[PDB]
Amino acid sequence: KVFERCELARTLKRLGMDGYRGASLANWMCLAKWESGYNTRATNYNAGDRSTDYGIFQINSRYWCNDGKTPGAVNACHLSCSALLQDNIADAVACAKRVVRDPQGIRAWVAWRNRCQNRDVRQYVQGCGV
Repeated sequence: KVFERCELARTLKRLGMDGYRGASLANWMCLAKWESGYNTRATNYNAGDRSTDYGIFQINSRYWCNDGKTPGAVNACHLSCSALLQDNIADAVACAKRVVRDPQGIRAWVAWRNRCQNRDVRQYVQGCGV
């Protein structure tokens, strides 16, 4: 499913993301934007290390979810990576909450550092009513 901006904003707020671990809703919006363009079925195979990024938040199969084909992987979120491709983003959100809880916080996603950190992220939530 390809989410419309404000639709995603409101949906994330309902799931308890605004301020989750100190990270504002606008930051979560910036991240989803650059990772998949609000696409729940987005996948990126990483040839260099045989891992795959799944879903709206592009969660990696080496540490967070299990797809069965990634060498020496962990399943920290305790979910099949298939769960991260559903139109309903409740599982992905739950796995995203687990990812930020780690030592780097939201900095865990390199895309965040490149396109969101130290920038004006207001534009991602303006007029959405959140």
